[PDB]
Amino acid sequence: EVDPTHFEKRFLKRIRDLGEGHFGKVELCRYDPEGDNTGEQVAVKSLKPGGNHIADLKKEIEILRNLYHENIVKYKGICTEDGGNGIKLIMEFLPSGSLKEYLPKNKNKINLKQQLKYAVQICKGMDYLGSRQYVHRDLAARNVLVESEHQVKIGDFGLTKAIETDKEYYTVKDDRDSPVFWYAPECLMQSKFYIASDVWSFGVTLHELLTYCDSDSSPMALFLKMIGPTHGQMTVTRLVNTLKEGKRLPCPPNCPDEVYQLMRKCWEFQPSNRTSFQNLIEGFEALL
Ligand SMILES: Cc1[nH]nc2[nH]c(=O)cc([C@H]3CC[C@H](NC(=O)[C@@H]4CC4(F)F)CC3)c12
Repeated sequence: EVDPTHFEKRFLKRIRDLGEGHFGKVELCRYDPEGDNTGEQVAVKSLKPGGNHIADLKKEIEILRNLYHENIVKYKGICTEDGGNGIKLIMEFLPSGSLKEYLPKNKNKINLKQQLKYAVQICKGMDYLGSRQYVHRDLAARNVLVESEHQVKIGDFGLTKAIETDKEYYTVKDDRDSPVFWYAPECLMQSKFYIASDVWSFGVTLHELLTYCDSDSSPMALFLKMIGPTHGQMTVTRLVNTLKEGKRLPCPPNCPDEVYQLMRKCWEFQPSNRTSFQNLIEGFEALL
């Protein structure tokens, strides 16, 4: 009898691209064994043509296989290489896509109440992750998927890493294409990643969410307005120095102050003096 978490390459047919990075990409595929365009749609993550990167995909697969939560995207299966070494990650396709693509088109349908509900839902997926001894390192609006207008999910686990029991953080080596405008100062300075660093990133993600992922008011474009548009190599050190001074992203327009103070609490300098995902749920719930 057949394994349902096993997708043969021959039946996996590409439709379009959904996203890519400097290492791997995610496509839309129909798994169509019958060969009649009736099969189920899926998100297929794979590597671009990388010895060190096949290791990373296997880890990601094995992390995502064992996460079971309403607000985390669902592992469907794997597709193996015919020789052995290569591999693909098969996930559920959510056709409304990331918040980045969704919010600009559905501003009429989505109001402050609904944005705060998404926010709660992101904190619940993130607290499940954290409690399973994992640090995400990549929480942006672009990795939050829309299941429906009442449901979002964390849809990417590319940079997700185990924190050891003894240690209280993870130290990264390959920081080369990091999302710097989403990062806490310890990530920028010591290359260190605490659960509290994911909370930093949530605050920025929450900023994007509250501005309907308008490019013109995005974390990059507002940080680059503050520090300087054209500093090249010195961008990241100049970012670290404005955060040291106490400069943070401004209140989104039509965001009430009480929401903004929950956002501000995400962005305290020291990881230990920073709010928790549980505390954030209770603050959002009280507003709703
Ligand atoms: C997983 C998934 N299920 N359903 C989807 N519907 C969508 O519209 C888009 C996506 C993903 C969202 C995350 C993106 N992640 C990357 O680009 C990272 C750099 C990389 F590794 F490619 C990929 C596309 C969907």
